[PDB]
Amino acid sequence: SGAIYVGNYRVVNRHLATHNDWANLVWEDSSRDLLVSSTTAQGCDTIARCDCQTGVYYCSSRRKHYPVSFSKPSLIFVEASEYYPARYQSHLMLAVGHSEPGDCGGILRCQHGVVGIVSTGGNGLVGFADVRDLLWLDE
Ligand SMILES: NC(=O)[C@H]1CCC(=O)N([C@H]2CCCc3ccccc32)C1
Ligand SMILES: [Zn+2]
Repeated sequence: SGAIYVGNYRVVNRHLATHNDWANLVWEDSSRDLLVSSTTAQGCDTIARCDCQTGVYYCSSRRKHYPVSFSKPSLIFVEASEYYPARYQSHLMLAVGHSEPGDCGGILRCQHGVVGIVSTGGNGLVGFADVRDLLWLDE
């Protein structure tokens, strides 16, 4: 679990969005595993606007943060789960590190701010859904 709170927006993994997220829907993209909903209270998270390929993410299944080197956002094949059939997930970044299904939502940050959230994993890999291209989150 986990979310990004920026301005009047909440960013979550689409497969973990609640009834309240869907009732306050702003934008969603199944191919990216993202959903953004509106909030009443103001969020203070900062979104990175950069091309960093190193950062630190929070891993809830280890109660720890880990430093990572990650690939640029790209179209990556992801195996079927109870939430999606096997498909290409877009805007996904991979890195070597621990991740289990419950780790989805953990934030990846660089020195500029939030880069993305955990979305995939297994086999000693962790995949992050990028949010740096969503410029409208800042306005
Ligand atoms: N983006 C997706 O398609 C995810 C939907 C929910 C979900 O459980 N996953 C799984 C795939 C198998 C390994 C695994 C490890 C860590 C995190 C997530 C997963 C993928
Ligand atoms: Zn950065």
